[PDB]
Amino acid sequence: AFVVTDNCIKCKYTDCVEVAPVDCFYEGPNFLVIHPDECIDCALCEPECPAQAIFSEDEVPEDMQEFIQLNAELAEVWPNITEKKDPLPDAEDWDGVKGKLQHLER
Ligand code: SF4
Ligand code: F3S
Repeated sequence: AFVVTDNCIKCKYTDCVEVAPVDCFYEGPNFLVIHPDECIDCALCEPECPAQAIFSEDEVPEDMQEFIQLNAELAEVWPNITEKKDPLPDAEDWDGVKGKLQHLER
C-alpha cells in the first residue's frame, strides 16, 4: 500500500487520482487517503503528487507513521474519488507547511 501523508492536507491537488488504475483513492474535505486493500502498489500516483505527499508504506517517514493507519481507517469512511478536480483555494500557500494534521477535516 501507498500512503498519503501530511502535505496533502489543505492542498488536495487531486492530480494523483488521474493516474490511479483502481479505485484506491478516497476523498476527504481537505485530504485524500489510499485504501490499503485497493491499492495495487502500481506506484503511478507517487510522482504525480505536487505536494510530494505520497509514499510507499515501506518508505513513510518516521514522523509520519500515524498516516499508515490513518489512510486505512479513513478510507473505510470517505467516498471514493476517481476524478481529478481543481486544487483547494490556498493550496500553494499551504504546500510545504508542516503540522497540517492539526487541520484535518473529517
Ligand atoms: S500506488 Fe497505484 S493503486 Fe496504489 S494508491 Fe497509488 S495509484 Fe492507486
Ligand atoms: S496533494 Fe493530495 S490529493 Fe493527491 S495530488 Fe497530492 S496526494
